[PDB]
Amino acid sequence: GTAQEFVNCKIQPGKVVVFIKPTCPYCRRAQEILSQLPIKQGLLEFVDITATNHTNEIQDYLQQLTGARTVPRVFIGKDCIGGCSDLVSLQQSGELLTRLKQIGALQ
Ligand SMILES: *SCCS(=O)(=O)O
Ligand SMILES: *SCCS(=O)(=O)O
Repeated sequence: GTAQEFVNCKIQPGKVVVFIKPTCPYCRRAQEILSQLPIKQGLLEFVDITATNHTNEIQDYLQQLTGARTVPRVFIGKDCIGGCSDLVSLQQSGELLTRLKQIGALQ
């Protein structure tokens, strides 16, 4: 369906969702950071925004929803973390782990 549906359907409280595209070094780094962690299977999802041939529309909606159109676009539940640098900052400070504990996402 619509870009809004594609995105909103995926974002869920308690779940880590990262919108990505192919050929995206920062997407791969975001994936590495999050895949290291003991997040429960099913509560981490990487979403290829190009797979339905509506890349631009999806980025347009991400821009509307979050203020930026770029991937990776990282969500912890409904919270938009932002991009890769944002995620790195949280990982390093320990805030990523604390947030995952609070929302019950660990295995
Ligand atoms: S909003 C979720 C739609 S679906 O994935 O069940 O098809
Ligand atoms: S994670 C994106 C690369 S960097 O800004 O953290 O150097």
